[PDB]
Amino acid sequence: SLETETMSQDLMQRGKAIKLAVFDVDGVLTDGRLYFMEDGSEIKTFNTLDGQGIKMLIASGVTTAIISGRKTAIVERRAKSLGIEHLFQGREDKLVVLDKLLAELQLGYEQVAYLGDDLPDLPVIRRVGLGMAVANAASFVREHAHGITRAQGGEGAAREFCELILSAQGNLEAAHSVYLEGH
Amino acid sequence: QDLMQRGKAIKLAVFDVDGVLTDGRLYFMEDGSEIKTFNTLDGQGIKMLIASGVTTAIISGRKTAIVERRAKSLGIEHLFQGREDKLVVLDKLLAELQLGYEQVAYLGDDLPDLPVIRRVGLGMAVANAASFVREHAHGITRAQGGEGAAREFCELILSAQGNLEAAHSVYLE
Amino acid sequence: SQDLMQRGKAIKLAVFDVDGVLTDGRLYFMEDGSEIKTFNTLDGQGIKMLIASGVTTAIISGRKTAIVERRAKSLGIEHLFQGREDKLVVLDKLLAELQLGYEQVAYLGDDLPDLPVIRRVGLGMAVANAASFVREHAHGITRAQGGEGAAREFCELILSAQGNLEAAHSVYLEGH
Amino acid sequence: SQDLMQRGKAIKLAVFDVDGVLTDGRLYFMEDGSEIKTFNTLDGQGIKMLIASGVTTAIISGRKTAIVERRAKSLGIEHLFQGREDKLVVLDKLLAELQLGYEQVAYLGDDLPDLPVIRRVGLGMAVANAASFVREHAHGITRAQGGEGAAREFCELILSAQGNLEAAHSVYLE
Ligand SMILES: [Cl-]
Ligand SMILES: [Cl-]
Ligand SMILES: [Cl-]
Ligand SMILES: [Cl-]
Repeated sequence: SLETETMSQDLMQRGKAIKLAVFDVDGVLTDGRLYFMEDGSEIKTFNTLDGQGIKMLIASGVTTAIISGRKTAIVERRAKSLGIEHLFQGREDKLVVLDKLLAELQLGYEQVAYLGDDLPDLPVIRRVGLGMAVANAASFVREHAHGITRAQGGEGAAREFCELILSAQGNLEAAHSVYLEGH
Repeated sequence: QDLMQRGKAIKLAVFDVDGVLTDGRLYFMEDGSEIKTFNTLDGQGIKMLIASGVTTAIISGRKTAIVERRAKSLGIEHLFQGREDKLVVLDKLLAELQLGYEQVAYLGDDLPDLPVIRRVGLGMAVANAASFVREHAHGITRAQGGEGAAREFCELILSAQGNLEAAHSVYLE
Repeated sequence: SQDLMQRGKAIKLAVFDVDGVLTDGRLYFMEDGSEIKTFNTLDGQGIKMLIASGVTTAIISGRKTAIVERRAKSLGIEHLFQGREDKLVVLDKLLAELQLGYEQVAYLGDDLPDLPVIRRVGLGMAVANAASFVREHAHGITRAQGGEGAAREFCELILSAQGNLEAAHSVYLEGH
Repeated sequence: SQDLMQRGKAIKLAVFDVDGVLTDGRLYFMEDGSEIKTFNTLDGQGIKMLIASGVTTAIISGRKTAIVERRAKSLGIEHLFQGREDKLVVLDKLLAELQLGYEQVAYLGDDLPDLPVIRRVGLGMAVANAASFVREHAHGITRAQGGEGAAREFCELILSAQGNLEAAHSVYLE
């Protein structure tokens, strides 16, 4: 993309050490809309481009996680399908959850990328190696992030984030060559 | 700045539902049951406004259990549905809270919101409100309804009252 | 513009297609085959105001669903025809019954099946994202897209043409 | 473009991906796992007119749902292949059966699994919001986004290339 080709020196550098990529759900994997039916059940919407991006990222050896303040079986099903290894729902204390996971995984903050959209993501965004916000994240989150995606949440922002990491790590060309003969 | 001045005095913030907390779309299934959409940025904003001590209400000409549940999840204190005459509802609530019109902010989107918008301290329209409503409002949000308009309104009041910094500090330690 | 205002004066019947005009043109299907449809609140208010001014309303759609019957009833739309591809035939029958001529009809459409009606009526308009061929042959095009207040815009155009919008707005300047 | 008009002349089979082409790329899931999908009215009309002009149609999707089976039947799409991410393998088998060649195929895609087909066929096109790498390597890109009339635009490009759009429009001006 033009985003991976014009990726800043800073984001390219920050992408090098990444071993773990973490996503919030609402506003990142979705457009931030919450659909409710009369019985109180929810409908959730995700984006076709993001699944492909996450799959390519995982294939490159980067493990993935979701930390969400909300909880629904829709997300559990979505994550399992994609191959996301670590899912934490119903947690607004995102930093507490992250710390426990990094201790288990033996990783430092610099080895973590995170893509968020609102205030509860901020304590994590400020501390990780690659802390990014989607294009329509709360402006206060955008101002304190290392980078912002061109795409909006739920419209390929996760895909863009995945490709930034792949590109930073020298792995995007190989991922593309699976699909383009003589690339 | 007129809007910031209007915001200082606010003690009650009032929202319409369809077109303000939602994008104005009404979803119906074949048996007539409804689906409605809200926005996560809005929820965070309303929670922060409420935590600052500004109380909140909804007044809507429609009625659905969907809205009752959403209001409770957000901690919206006062909910009135199925009400055509919004000024009548507001007047009664104001007597209960011992407030006047100047201490009320309202975020609306169509004609039945206008009798209220014109009379309160901070009467605002969403970006895609009916043009006649926008014409008569004190201000118009950049955001469309259901797309963070309510978040923007909440932050306007928080900021007018010197409370946005403290809301934000919770996340910056 | 001044031509649309002129064409609006004579209107006694306003007719809508459903999908792409009162909706954004998305068709929602569930696994079990049933549908979901989305309408817009600004449009509802518009249609109610147009009806109150004395202009009757109708829907002619090629699709058929009980969702549309319910919506039409909620809004006070008097004449409803679904599952009808031959829109000009439907309209001609209705016009003979209401004793109205083409010049007294306004129609808001979005695709080719609407074109024969759009070309014959007094105020034949297309929504902003109607098929371009339809937009090219309509008397006018709404600024709003289908399902996003295009019907409201169309209703306000007719109310305005007849000098009735001012009064409809006036109610909402007063208190109770 | 005159290049696209040229490529469109020989088309006898037009093939679509589903998600992101016939839809805006949103995947709706209810708590019980059942899905909802949205199609576009303008697209349905376009596909019906294409089929009427003599061009057969097909869908090849890496996902799989009865929703797509019903939508395909409603539009008269003859050849439907779901749950297939090896798209050239599917297409090769279909062409052998129909006795058609790559030069007679148009394909409208949105993401990487579509790219091998897009590169092989006579008219490989991407939707406006296709993955940028796919857009860069297609013959052409629709002005319209997926699920917002891109399929209609693609249908009309073929109809026009084959001198058939006027005649389709006529039914509506008599
Ligand atoms: Cl996916
Ligand atoms: Cl929320
Ligand atoms: Cl309505
Ligand atoms: Cl259709």
